[PDB]
Amino acid sequence: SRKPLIAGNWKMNLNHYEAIALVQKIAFSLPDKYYDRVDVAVIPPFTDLRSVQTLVDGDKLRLTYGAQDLSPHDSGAYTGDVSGAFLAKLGCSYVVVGHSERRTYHNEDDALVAAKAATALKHGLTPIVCIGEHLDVREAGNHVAHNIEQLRGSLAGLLAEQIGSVVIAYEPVWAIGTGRVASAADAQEVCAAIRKELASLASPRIADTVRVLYGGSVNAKNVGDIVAQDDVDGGLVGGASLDGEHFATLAAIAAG
Amino acid sequence: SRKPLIAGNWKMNLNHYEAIALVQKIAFSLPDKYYDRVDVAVIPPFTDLRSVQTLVDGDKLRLTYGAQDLSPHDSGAYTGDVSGAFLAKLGCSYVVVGHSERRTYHNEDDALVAAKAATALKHGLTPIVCIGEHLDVREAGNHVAHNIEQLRGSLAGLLAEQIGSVVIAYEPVWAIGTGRVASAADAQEVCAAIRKELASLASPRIADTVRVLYGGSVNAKNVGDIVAQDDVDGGLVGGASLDGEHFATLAAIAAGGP
Repeated sequence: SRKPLIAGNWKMNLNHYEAIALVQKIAFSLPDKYYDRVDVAVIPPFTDLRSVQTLVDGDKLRLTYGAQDLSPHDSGAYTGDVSGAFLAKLGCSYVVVGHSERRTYHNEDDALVAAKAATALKHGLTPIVCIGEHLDVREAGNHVAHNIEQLRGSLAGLLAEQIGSVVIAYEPVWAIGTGRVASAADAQEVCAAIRKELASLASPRIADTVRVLYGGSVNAKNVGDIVAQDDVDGGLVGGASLDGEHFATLAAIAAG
Repeated sequence: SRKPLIAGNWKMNLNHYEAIALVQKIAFSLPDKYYDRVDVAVIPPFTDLRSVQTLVDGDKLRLTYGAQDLSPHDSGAYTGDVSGAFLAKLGCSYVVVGHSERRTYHNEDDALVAAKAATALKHGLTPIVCIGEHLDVREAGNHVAHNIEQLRGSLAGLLAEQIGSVVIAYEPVWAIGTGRVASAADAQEVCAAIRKELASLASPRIADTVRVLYGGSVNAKNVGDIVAQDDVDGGLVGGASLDGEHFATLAAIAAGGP
């Protein structure tokens, strides 16, 4: 069995003392008993990471955290870019790679996503590799094949044991920030296809350990149906992750 | 006149522990008397900013600091991107916009740089607006005009008074990794032309207040000649900024003359 994961992508929101207040809202809204049954992570902007690290470590919180991007390179002359080495030193558990907003606004293709995933693993981070098709692909009925091709491209170059160290997030683009959640059956169809492909790229044993998350308009009324699906292992939550009580509620539901 | 500015671009180097060590080494190494004659800033990775803030504020340091980029937007659904609002709350004084590495690796055009400069000013940050021509342009001898057009494009949308609140940095990209060397006279030629353009885009009075930095190779052996030039007001320093003693020496030279 796979332990569920609820990860909050804050996107470009919250300064460093707003970050501390949000983490404290989560940590005091969520009963300790739930952490044995669900992993819970916050994913703040880079500039909030020191503040969140020192709170989480200093108060021995059971919440974990991660970052929203990293460079494919370890160091050097890349003004503006953040290294996985810096994230690892700050105690990050996760890093998001290939979020649709980066693919779209920042010219990130599958090959760059794959390079970022490999660099994340080099630094002991768990990359959350995001894939998801556009509305027209969905309308053409070609969603499964498109996602499989994007998965293959975004994991290119990773060996089987490296695949075993990633998380996948299925982000239908039509569902991101739009209030249009995938039906639980829609989510299950793609996530089951993802795991089947992972079994080819790695092995059946390894694929059965990989957590595959849903993202796209997750809230308290839909999260239960979605995470109950056989091949869905949690959520990469956008807007709802900015409210500590709402986010804690999502985690409690996913814990079951 | 214009007070010299030595700004250290750390680029993608140094974790938060190394950041603290470096700031403390700079503070230890640079005698206090120098700050009256040169402004000194460090420009760390995003993830080091809080650490640097707490040292600068807690030790009452006279050095200032900034970031290496920012989003054109204030907030929202821009996974991975950093807001000028966050930088301001961290006490940043500066933010670099349009660095040649972002123009090359991240496709940043003059119009995007101009939008980033405007957003920096909206959040009370001083943008360091970077421009600079590549080898083919330098070889053609058209380099001054190319720089002036890039400057005009990278400041588009800013009013004359706003141009008084920016810093410009000239990067001789043609001399960065090509085997070519840019002289202090080469820096002066472009920086003088930059100031003349700022006078047209703003006014002569405003242009005379704007700090124009040299952003090519800056080290202890060449910094004095560079800052000695009439229209060069300091440096946006690369690798030497990672060594606290060397960086302190650069600042001391820029302060003390000739």
